[PDB]
Amino acid sequence: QYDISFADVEKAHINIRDSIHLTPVLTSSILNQLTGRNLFFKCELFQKTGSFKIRGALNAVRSLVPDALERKPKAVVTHSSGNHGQALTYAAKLEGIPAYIVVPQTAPDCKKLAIQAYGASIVYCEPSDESRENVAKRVTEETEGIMVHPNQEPAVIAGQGTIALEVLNQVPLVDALVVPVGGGGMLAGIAITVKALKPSVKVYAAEPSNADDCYQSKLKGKLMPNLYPPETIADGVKSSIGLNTWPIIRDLVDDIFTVTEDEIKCATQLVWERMKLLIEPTAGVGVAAVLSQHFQTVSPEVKNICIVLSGGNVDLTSSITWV
Amino acid sequence: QYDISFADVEKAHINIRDSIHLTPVLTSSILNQLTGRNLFFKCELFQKTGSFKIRGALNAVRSLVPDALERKPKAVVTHSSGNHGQALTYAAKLEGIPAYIVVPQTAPDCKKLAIQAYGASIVYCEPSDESRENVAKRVTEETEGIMVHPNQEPAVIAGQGTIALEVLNQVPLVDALVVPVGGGGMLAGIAITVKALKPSVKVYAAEPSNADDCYQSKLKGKLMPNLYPPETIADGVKSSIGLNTWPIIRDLVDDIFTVTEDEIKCATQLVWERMKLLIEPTAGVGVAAVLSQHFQTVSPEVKNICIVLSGGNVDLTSSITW
Ligand SMILES: *Cc1c(COP(=O)(O)O)cnc(C)c1O
Ligand SMILES: *Cc1c(COP(=O)(O)O)cnc(C)c1O
Ligand SMILES: CS(=O)(=O)Cc1nc2ccccc2[nH]1
Ligand SMILES: CS(=O)(=O)Cc1nc2ccccc2[nH]1
Ligand SMILES: [Ca+2]
Ligand SMILES: [Ca+2]
Ligand SMILES: [Ca+2]
Ligand SMILES: [Cl-]
Ligand SMILES: [Mg+2]
Ligand code: NA
Repeated sequence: QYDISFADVEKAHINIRDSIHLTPVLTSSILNQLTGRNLFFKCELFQKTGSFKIRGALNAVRSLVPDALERKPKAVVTHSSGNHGQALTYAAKLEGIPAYIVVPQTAPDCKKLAIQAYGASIVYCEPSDESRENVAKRVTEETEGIMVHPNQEPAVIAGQGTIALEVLNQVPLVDALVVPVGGGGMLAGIAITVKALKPSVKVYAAEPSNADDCYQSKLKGKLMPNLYPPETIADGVKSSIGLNTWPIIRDLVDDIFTVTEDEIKCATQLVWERMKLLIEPTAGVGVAAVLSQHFQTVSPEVKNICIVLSGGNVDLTSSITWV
Repeated sequence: QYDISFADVEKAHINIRDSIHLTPVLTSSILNQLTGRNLFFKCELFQKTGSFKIRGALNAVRSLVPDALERKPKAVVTHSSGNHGQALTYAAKLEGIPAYIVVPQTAPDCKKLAIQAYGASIVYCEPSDESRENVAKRVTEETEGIMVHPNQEPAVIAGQGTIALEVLNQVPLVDALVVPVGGGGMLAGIAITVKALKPSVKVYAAEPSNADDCYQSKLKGKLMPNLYPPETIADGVKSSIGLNTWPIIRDLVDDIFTVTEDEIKCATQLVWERMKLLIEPTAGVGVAAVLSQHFQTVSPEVKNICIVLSGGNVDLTSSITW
């Protein structure tokens, strides 16, 4: 049916469990006091590499093949330099294979240094897609490597779904999961998992209003990517949903809540100040959603809500500016 | 025998457990790797009010009596707008009584707004220690209220001990606790509890080398308070140890580790960036201790080490300085 099944998610859990953390679910009286709800916070900001993306990246390194004629990847390649590049590099290090990140000439110095700092090799391209594509294909082919897309690769979607296996096991009375959405790898893997195991539990997406392709796609009933690169402080969710995650999100996600930049900022600061968790602002999206006016339409029967705090990779010096 | 015993800590536990958080114990591969030990972080930064001080404060509010006919305090009165006053204010809220904070008339608007934010009621005094004391005495008497010393009050020391009761359950094979020390209510409470329940477990104190009265006192065998008010980023451990906590510390604490300002700052930043926990610098004291050269020489048999991350009340904006 879909590009992954619950079986694939369990295969992914089996494949990655020896190398990830079973991150805690934390609670807060203060957030429970404010929102009306009984909240549970799945702390992927404490995951290895600082975000959940190690789940899909390690599943892809451990299950994908480079070629018909070679079962073992000899390198990994991606155009994504943030949380996905960091996680894919850590996964490749664990398996003893090199990682290459394809980076435009125009990337900021800090971005080049930091990819270097996380242990990958940089391969330069022109800021064009013809170039970026030529370059990554050439690298993938010459290194006998796997190209691992941050959100549309089935093995990555399946890995990110393992978050929901842990949540359901850790919070047996959970009523809904709230998941920030960018490309929808995490949303789709979670939705497959929850709807296969306990479809009475709601799956809600949380998205910046400034980057609201998932909401507009669910509204229209077809995939409507952002027409222009979005501007948002939620840097980790600027990708649009894509062809492999959209059908899952269309059919298996219950609702989508959009939040403004101010709402993301206020929720992020609230978590820092009152929960003492260094989430990145992208992980404040789901918190904003549950605090938002529209979330008041969620039935009072939906009491036990687990919000995924998806990452903690924040640049500290320069992130006090908006607070 | 001391101003408390373990019996007092068990009473405190029963008195407070329904209203405080049983805070989690978290771990970190990178910090294991930097220290060569199995570290366990007792996350009192997640406690109600953002520090462990609600344990001692609530125990005091539910134990101490006013100088009045009725047994129950009808208010709480404090000098503190920090972790102590915040804790006492919340304890007062739980008991449905006002909390008053005595404030010199010349406080900045910023401080006053901040105080009112956590719900204390300001009573003004003149800016001298004379007037502060006299106004606090008057208010406490007129309101049939109580005051609570931040580290020498026996009910406070007993409530702080409950930290260790939890740690010993959450980390059964723990070999040592590392505890930041200022006035030493936390350290003494913990030391009573550990030495009663599992005395082979080490109790180690950590303090800034800029405020090293605990280290000097243990070296000399006598209480040697700081000669002048210390300068340290570790704001919450500027107090010296006092007459009630000193004999417990003298007898039941195994060793004291001092750490420089730079070690405190680097430890605090390491916990922010690698553990994503927003500790205050005072809570980075204990981390800095376990990272320090002196600690590296501690016997390898002392493997499982529980560090108390004692608070998370840090001004986010001010962090720019360091
Ligand atoms: C990637 C990322 C997301 C979004 O995941 P998608 O699968 O792209 O929807 C959310 N939060 C953080 C911290 C991320 O790094
Ligand atoms: C009060 C405090 C301490 C020290 O406690 P004492 O009992 O005064 O030694 C340590 N850390 C934090 C965060 C504090 O608030
Ligand atoms: C992922 S972590 O935070 O680095 C380690 C951890 N995982 C936990 C799960 C439950 C309780 C405490 C836990 N400490
Ligand atoms: C405010 S708190 O103390 O972090 C709530 C809490 N306490 C826990 C203990 C164990 C696991 C998760 C936990 N969440
Ligand atoms: Ca290939
Ligand atoms: Ca979007
Ligand atoms: Ca000291
Ligand atoms: Cl006081
Ligand atoms: Mg497809
Ligand atoms: Na918490």
